[PDB]
Amino acid sequence: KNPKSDKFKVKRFHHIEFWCGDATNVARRFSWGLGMRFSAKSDLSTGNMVHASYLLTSGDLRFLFTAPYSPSLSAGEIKPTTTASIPSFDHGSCRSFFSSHGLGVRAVAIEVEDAESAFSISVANGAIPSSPPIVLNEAVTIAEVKLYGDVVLRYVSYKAFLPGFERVEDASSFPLDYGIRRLDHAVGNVPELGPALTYVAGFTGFHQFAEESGLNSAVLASNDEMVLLPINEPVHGTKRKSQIQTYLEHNEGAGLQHLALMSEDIFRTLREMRKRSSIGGFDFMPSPPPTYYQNLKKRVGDVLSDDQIKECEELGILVDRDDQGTLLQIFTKPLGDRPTIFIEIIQRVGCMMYQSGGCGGFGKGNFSELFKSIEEYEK
Amino acid sequence: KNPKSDKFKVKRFHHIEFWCGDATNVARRFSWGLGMRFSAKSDLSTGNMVHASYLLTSGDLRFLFTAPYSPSLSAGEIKPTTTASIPSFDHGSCRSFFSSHGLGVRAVAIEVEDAESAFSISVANGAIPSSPPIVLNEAVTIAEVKLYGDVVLRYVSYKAFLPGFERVEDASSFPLDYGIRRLDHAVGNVPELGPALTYVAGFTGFHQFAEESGLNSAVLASNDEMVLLPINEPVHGTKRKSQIQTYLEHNEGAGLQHLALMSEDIFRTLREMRKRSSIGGFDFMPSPPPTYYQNLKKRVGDVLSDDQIKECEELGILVDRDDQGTLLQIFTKPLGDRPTIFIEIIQRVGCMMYQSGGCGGFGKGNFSELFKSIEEYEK
Ligand SMILES: Cc1cc2c(=O)n(-c3ccc(F)cc3)c(=O)n(C)c2cc1C(=O)C1=C(O)CCCC1=O
Ligand SMILES: Cc1cc2c(=O)n(-c3ccc(F)cc3)c(=O)n(C)c2cc1C(=O)C1=C(O)CCCC1=O
Ligand SMILES: [Co+2]
Ligand SMILES: [Co+2]
Repeated sequence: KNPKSDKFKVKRFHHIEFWCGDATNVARRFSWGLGMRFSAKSDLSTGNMVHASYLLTSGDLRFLFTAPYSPSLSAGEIKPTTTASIPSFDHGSCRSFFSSHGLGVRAVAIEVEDAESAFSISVANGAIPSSPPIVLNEAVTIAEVKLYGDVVLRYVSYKAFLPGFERVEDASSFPLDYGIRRLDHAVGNVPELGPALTYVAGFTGFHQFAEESGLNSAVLASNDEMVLLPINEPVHGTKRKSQIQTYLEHNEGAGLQHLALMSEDIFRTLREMRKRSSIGGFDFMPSPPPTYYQNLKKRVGDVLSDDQIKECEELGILVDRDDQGTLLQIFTKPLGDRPTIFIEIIQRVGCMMYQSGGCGGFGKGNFSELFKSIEEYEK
Repeated sequence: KNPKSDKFKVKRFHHIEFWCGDATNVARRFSWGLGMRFSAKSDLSTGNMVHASYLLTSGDLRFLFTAPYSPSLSAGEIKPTTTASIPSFDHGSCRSFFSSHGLGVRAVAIEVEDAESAFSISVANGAIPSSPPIVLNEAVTIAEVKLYGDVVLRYVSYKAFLPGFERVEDASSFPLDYGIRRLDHAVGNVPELGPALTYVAGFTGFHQFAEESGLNSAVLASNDEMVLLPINEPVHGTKRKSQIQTYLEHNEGAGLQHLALMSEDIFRTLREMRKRSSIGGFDFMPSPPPTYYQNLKKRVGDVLSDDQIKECEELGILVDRDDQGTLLQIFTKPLGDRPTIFIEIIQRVGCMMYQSGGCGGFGKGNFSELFKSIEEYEK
């Protein structure tokens, strides 16, 4: 059931912003590890005396990495005279965020028809304002409201990346590409799911998307179900400690848990990322036992050939299936020092009309399947 | 003239410690960019609830990257009960360092015969204590005194990496190597060179090493001149703004300016690093005009073949010459967001007896040679 109750016009995911202590080193690591090109910058070289911001792109996926400079460089400025290209930036907020959470997502940005209205309607419907709407060079409007923890939902709208960002030199811009194409979903961890759901669905009008693991969760979705925002809470007293609870302890509270990036060819993406795991890229979760792949034929054998199923086994890919489509997925190890944020790589097969959002779900059944497999392997 | 006045027995450079906000991402970037292997770790997986520390090695070069966890993880601990593997670590000092300076070197560590005596003699001769000597598992003693700004000189001594560090899994440890072999010199920037020299030479007994640019500098050296510690100060009012002054402004004061890493084959090192500049590695300074290489034959043509001189031209290598030997050198762009710390790659040819320290100097003459070349090119 989809009541299409969005209180304002939402388009797609626009970008994800990481708050860092050094944006250069994180962005270069992410670029090599994920195969994303350097596409725009705003920093001292572009006249920004406030923050350094570097944008990586792959397909429609946009990752932004921002860190503060010394406040001394901009001590003479006032908000009207700021050289910051993202006017919601604040030195103190950014330093406080990174010392509290470490490396993590500050902003989940969605493109909307009108960011001023989206902000107004949101706040009128209970959203906690974070940064009021501001118009950038009469071209782009940006506004922010609180989402969960210290994460904000950022609204972006264009009359016709951002003003004040320059295209970097293509000599500096090597055309890496491992097949990642867009952001599929962005997941939050909270201590209590009920209040978090009521709050976010309350101000967006997003609807609940049709669905012994250590969590309960629910998925909020926009009208066409292309903006997908799941939220998790821990379940306590399960002998095996909830991953959600471990997140909350190491992150100092609620925050973004994982980003799921859609690949146009998950096999090529994972070959390319795994080649780089030990030379600056990303590590992946432990592979499941071969039993899991020995039971895969009896479940998705009509969707994937036996060549592709053993190709899943080499790479550690998981497969799950809803009633409309099939989901191929895998998880990275945490992206930084803390066991908090990680990345999921996915590919969806089915639900063609274009592909409808959420085709195959989010891997729900792989919990019971992996537990059972573990037991079958030991035997 | 070498009076050999060291007030305690110094051996070699032992390691350089970077204080980061996220040690994982900086260490992975540095590993790929410089060709350094992951060799030891101390973090949650080794029981360290205080800081995450990752060691990279290439030849005898040891780069350590450390970041704090949430203080909440170790709130029950006291210094006697700490799980930190580096007992001088302090959450507040580290957060204050990185928010003040950004990514940079916290510790220049030298191996000494006896770290407790080195600390005592140093302090008795004017050094400002930073962390008193502490014995680690009856095996290693470590002590720290202030060097300049928020950089410390760390003394390390072994009765027979550090206790509490584990060797990482060789699956995780890819044997990268681009030819870097050891730390040659570590350079500080201060506002006033005189007081900085008097202070450091005062407590070490290091002696001044035999020597319109925007700086004055001087080099302190241990008895055998293998530990080399140059220091720079700005010269003001030169039309072209002093790089030392730009450093001091963006770094919020004194600190480490550059690390010079010796390569056993600078041509292979720079080929390998330049291949990776645009895919997560390090960028290099702008190349000099071909005029500079057109004047190189008339200066070092007896040391390098005309094939090797044009090989310098491809790679942007600089060449300078003292009276004892020749110096091949090149500089990276700054390592992080701020125009502060950078790296120099070097190779020294001459002064064999082993190679004596400082053979060829530090590139003194390349200042006038590059200015003149610039003028000859324009013509
Ligand atoms: C957060 C998460 C954890 C696991 C997980 O922990 N395991 C898992 C691994 C290893 C074992 F041994 C057992 C279970 C999984 O298989 N999957 C498929 C998982 C999927 C997700 C996930 O992507 C997600 C949610 O579940 C609810 C909100 C929507 C969403 O995006
Ligand atoms: C800090 C530094 C700057 C430059 C420099 O700025 N230039 C330079 C580039 C480009 C132009 F256009 C003009 C000069 C150089 O050539 N060299 C060779 C340089 C060498 C050093 C250096 O390594 C050093 C010192 O000079 C004194 C203390 C010992 C030490 O290690
Ligand atoms: Co997911
Ligand atoms: Co140097």
